[PDB]
Amino acid sequence: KETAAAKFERQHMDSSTSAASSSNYCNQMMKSRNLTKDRCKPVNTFVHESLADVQAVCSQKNVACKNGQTNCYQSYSTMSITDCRETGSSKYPNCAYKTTQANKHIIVACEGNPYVPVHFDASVSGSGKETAAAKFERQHMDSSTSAASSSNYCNQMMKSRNLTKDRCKPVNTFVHESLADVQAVCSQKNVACKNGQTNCYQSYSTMSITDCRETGSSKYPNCAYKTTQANKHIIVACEGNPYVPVHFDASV
Repeated sequence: KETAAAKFERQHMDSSTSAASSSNYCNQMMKSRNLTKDRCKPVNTFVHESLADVQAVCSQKNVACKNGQTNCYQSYSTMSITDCRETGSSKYPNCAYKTTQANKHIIVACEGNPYVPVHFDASVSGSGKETAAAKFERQHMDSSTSAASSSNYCNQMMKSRNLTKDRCKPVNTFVHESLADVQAVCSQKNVACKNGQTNCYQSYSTMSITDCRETGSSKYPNCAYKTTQANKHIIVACEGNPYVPVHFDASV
């Protein structure tokens, strides 16, 4: 009795190779992964990243699924993938595939506790205007973990969230709570923002957060950060309809 999570790993995870080696990669992989047992599965994608990196996508950019469901997520970073497309001459049981290597953003459907990938929805190339709300989630939300597990957390997250692309963002906080919990802050204690505007809100409760601050010797493009885990109230600026966070003002 294969779990949906396990099925996704069998069909879409290749955490053993950084990329497709041979034009026969798909020919071998589709067979070994049982995607040609009772029929030649026409098309399939394998992801060449750690299971951790792929599972992490479930806490990244929320997008509508092709089927209309709302539990799809697009990766902030492009990933190494291999598309497998059955050839025209392919004929079961000797299923034959065209192997195609690329680096694209992936979109996966997520379910469960833990919240993990259960379907592969699409791949995307990607300018791309970001809503203020989406930017807040990219810069300040890390629902994938309850706290920083090591001192390298910020080094990795500041990079993976694209906060070091052109320069090292000196200071940044990630919040380890549900998006619903953070969005609820916009209906809590109204306070002034640092800038004197009054669309800021302090969370009634303390929250698990990770403070990232560039070290004194950090120099682009070699961004280095000190990681500090804490439990503090957060203060966010909220805007729009739905009324959601668009800036991280402070923690207290």
